Amino acid sequence: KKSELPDPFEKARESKGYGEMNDQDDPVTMLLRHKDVRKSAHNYKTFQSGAVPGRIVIPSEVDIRDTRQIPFEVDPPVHGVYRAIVEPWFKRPLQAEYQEKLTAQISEIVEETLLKGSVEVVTDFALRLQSRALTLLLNTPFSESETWISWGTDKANILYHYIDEQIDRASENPGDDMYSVLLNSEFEGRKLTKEEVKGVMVLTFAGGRDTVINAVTNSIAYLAEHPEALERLRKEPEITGRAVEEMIRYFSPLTQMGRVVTEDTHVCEHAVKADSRISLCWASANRDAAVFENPNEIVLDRKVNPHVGFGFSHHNCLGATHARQILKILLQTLAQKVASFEILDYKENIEDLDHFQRKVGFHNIQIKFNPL
Ligand code: HEM
Repeated sequence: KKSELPDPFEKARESKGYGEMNDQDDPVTMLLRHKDVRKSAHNYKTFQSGAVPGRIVIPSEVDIRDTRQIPFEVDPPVHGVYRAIVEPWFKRPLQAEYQEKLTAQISEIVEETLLKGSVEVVTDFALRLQSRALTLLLNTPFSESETWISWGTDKANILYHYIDEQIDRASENPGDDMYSVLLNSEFEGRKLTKEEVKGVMVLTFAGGRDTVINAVTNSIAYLAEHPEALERLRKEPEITGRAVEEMIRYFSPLTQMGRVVTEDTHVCEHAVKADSRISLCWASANRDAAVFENPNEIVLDRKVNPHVGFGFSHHNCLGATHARQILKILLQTLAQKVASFEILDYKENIEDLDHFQRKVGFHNIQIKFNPL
């Protein structure tokens, strides 16, 4: 019950196939069925991402930022060109050397947590692991993680100005870090501008922060209440890939994402007006009972798992590779070093989605790690 994430979208998904929420005078029609979420994600002409910066997020961020995120807020065919520039950078976590460093980080944090005995997972464990792992993706010095940890779980400008500062440092003194690589990369034969680099870099910091922190935290909670799962991962390491994907499905750490409707049409026989917003509710699609057997359970070795936790079609998650390695390594490290857990005290993080109230994880959760 404590590690459970209920599906608040069930009645509405099965009856009408959509829901509605209000957000800053820009109301949202939420798509809830797997089939419709896929068809709409693929149809960028009708449901566009290339809007006024901030608009496709929920809550909308139009009032807090001006800079267009890349490739997130760009439509094809231009989307594919920016995407081809950055995609090899994001595939780097497939390399053995990168995975060794990450194994060493995660091993270290698990061992130190075994000495403390009990920790607050969200801040003392998940935030530390996420920040340290991000130094590898960005290829910055390890110590930069302390800055990111200090930020914790006008306010956005702290991030935007820090990004501006690193872009400036890297233009003066080019090195090997992601900033430097982006400034030297080419879009149709010219170098990316600082504004474009900022577009990629703000997105990169923001898209992987809460999502990874929630996946890591939710995974430990789950393993704490399912000793049989913990033992299966110890004795059957081959299922770990599938367990990670199943955890992304069930937890769906990015609940939903907007699009802007460009023309009058219908979805589920419900009309949607041009210039309004829809949402692709990945978390509802990933519980659809026409698609997943036992959808409200974690089936640890599920082979058939067409989930949309990392999106679908054009904008599918670029951080997916990084995230998957974090989680495969975490699950295996816990299985080889921890015998059991106990959850001592917690407070839930509930997303206020108007008629729907969605547990996405925990604001805090104290957990005891007992050693093997
Ligand atoms: C469990 C972790 C994560 C989940 C569940 C997740 C989920 C998603 C989802 C659903 C999308 C699709 C958004 C859309 O359709 O508009 C997406 C896109 C994206 N994610 Fe993630 N994400 C995660 C981790 C990361 C991390 C760690 C990073 C970066 C370090 C990252 C960077 C991105 C980027 C750059 C895109 C945009 C791709 C494009 O526009 O072509 N994500 N993510």
